[PDB]
Amino acid sequence: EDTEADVPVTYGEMVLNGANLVTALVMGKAVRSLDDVGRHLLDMQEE
Amino acid sequence: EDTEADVPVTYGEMVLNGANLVTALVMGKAVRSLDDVGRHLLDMQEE
Repeated sequence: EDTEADVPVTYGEMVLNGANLVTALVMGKAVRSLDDVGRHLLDMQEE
Repeated sequence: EDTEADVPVTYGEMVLNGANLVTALVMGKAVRSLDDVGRHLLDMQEE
């Protein structure tokens, strides 16, 4: 026995807030964690 | 009634910038001027 004691965590989530809305009700594809990808898609081409 | 005044500049520009470009390759979606129509439809979302 290591112990009888545990440290879990609480929930995670994602809600359609920033541009995920616009990509769902105008476009069809809605990227999970879009804006962190969407910036970095504007970041890689200048490296 | 001759010699009028028109635009010499050829008519404007559509570029697939970060509004389009993110939606372009990731979902395959394209919206002409996604800037305002994303903005306005985010604001009418909050009325």
